[PDB]
This record gives sequence, C-alpha cells and structure tokens, in this order.
Amino acid sequence: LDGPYQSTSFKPPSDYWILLNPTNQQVVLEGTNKTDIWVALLLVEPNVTNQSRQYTLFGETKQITVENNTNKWKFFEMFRSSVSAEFQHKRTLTSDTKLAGFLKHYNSVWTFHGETPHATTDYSSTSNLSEVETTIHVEFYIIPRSQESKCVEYINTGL
Repeated sequence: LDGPYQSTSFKPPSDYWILLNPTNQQVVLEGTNKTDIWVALLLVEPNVTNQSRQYTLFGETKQITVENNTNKWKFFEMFRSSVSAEFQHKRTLTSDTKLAGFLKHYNSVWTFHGETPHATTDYSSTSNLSEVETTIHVEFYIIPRSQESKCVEYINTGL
C-alpha cells in the first residue's frame, strides 16, 4: 500500500501493519520498549539443517539453533519479557512469500505465524505499548489495520 520504505529505526504508530519485505536470511526486526517486551524476527532460508547461528539482538551476541527442513522460508519469532532473560523461540512463520508483519494494537504487539497461505495473527501483551521501538533491517511497507484483510492477503500470497 504505502510504498517501499527504506530500513530504519522508528516507533511505528499503533493500528498500522508493518509489512517487511526481506530478500536474504537476516535479523529483519528488533522491537522493544526496554521494559517488558523484546521481539526479534530472524529470517531463515530454505533447506537449513539444524545448526546454531550467531545473531546480534539489541546489541547482544546470541547463539540461536535454527532449522528449516522445507523449501519455504521461516521467520523465527524470538521473545523475552525481561532484559536479563534469554530469548525464546516463541512462534514461527513458514512462508513462500517471504513477507512478515508487525503491528502495535491495543496493549499488544501482533505478528503472523503458521504456514502460508494459511498464516494467521497472534499477539504478545505489554504494559507500555506506545514506547515499543522497532529497528526494521529491511525494506517494508505500511498498511493500516482498517485494511488488515489486505495485509493477510499479502502475507499469504504475496504483493
């Protein structure tokens, strides 16, 4: 919808879907309010044998075991609620579209999980939504939640 945005660090306005358009395996998003929510989406290329890859998350060097036995791409949703904790593999988006989503809405942070073309949304709660800031490493678009059905379309079948 709103055309290609270059990679940047910003606090997205609420009720707007950020639609990430990555090309290469990567840490594609880091989002936190530095209080009770840390979210990171790691893009894993197709046909990846179980192995521990090194990622930089919020200035910290982390080893994360990744695996992708499919021809599709997988977005690893790493999550922690306290800065002192280690990241957990909370959800996964298995995709042939290579698009992912990020939305701030009603005290929660919404992402997509499942497998295309049947990927669905889920959320994580936070006590300070307004202060969650995202470092989008890749090109992205912005779609309002008043057109969320369009963003579901793109997530599952592409732009």
